[PDB]
Amino acid sequence: MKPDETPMFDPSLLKEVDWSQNTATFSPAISPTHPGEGLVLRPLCTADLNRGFFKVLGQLTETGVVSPEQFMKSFEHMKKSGDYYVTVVEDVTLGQIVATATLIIEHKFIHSCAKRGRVEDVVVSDECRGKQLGKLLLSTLTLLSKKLNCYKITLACLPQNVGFYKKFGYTVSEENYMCRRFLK
Amino acid sequence: MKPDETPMFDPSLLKEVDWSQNTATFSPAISPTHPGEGLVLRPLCTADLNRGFFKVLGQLTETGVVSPEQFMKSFEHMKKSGDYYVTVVEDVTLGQIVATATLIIEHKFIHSCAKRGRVEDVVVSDECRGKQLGKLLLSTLTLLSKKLNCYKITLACLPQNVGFYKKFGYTVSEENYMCRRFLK
Ligand SMILES: [Cl-]
Ligand SMILES: [Cl-]
Repeated sequence: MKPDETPMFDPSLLKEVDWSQNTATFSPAISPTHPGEGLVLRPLCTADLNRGFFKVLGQLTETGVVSPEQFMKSFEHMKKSGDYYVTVVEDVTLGQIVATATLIIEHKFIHSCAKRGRVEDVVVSDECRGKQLGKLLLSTLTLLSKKLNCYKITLACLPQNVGFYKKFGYTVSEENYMCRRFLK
Repeated sequence: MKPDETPMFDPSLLKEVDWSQNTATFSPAISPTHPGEGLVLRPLCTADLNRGFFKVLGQLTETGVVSPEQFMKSFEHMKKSGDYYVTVVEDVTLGQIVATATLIIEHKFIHSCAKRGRVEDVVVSDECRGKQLGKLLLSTLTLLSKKLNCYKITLACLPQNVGFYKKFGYTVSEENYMCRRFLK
């Protein structure tokens, strides 16, 4: 209908992550509960359409042209499933999104009907890169996936960024990542 | 409640795939509509619990111990989302599943709120490896993802199996596949 402040998921899930199990180094110490001065770590809401969500996302990959209807349809579907955790950092002093990252829960029949996590669409605004938000997002979502009882969590990255993800307990798999982009 | 014959998705979706766009070689010619004598290519149903679904799946990876309640809960969630296409081949002369493969539709905000495909949990029974079922499953699901308007489709595989997936238009990505299995 109209963009609003309704969160995609329960915001308490981020704060109730067992932060003692974080393995990334934070200087100064920040947490999901206290991400830094003037900042809030929270689920995406549809009103964020007008808070520079696509400006941040567009720094990572093309977002093309998006209508409010397109965005809200997509958001509502992600919300309904209960399996999408699109997470943002808002600078409340600006009223603008400065970082985002997504956790997706995928359901399986293998490993006794296991769940597995996927980390996607991670980007911190280029003007906001000294606030440790990338580490905060990855650690929080990785810990959240463990809280949600995932058997494993995976992601893809270019070689130069392997070192970053190793900080959260990820290792390079033996498996190759293969892709087909539909040109027709 | 009780295992039954209800399909996870509309079975016509597999048959209405544009089979002329297949790029894998089939000798003899088989299709989603006519997969081979005594065979049916169809969505998973809960009754397949008693048709060797986990026997086939267990050849790929550990399935551990699974209850009927666990299986049906997992199945019903996958069905409700509309984004899970767990597909099987049943030998109707035996009443047994002989192959399976999964297409998952993941929803994004990037690329004008795009959808992207994921191929997972592909396995053909070890006693049934001369019936071209692997190629049939991969081509059908790859074409189905295109029909469902996915921007791209991805999967992971070990190096020795790259050649197989190249038959359906997949190429090795520049990105590394990274993983964390939760030991705690
Ligand atoms: Cl898993
Ligand atoms: Cl995509």
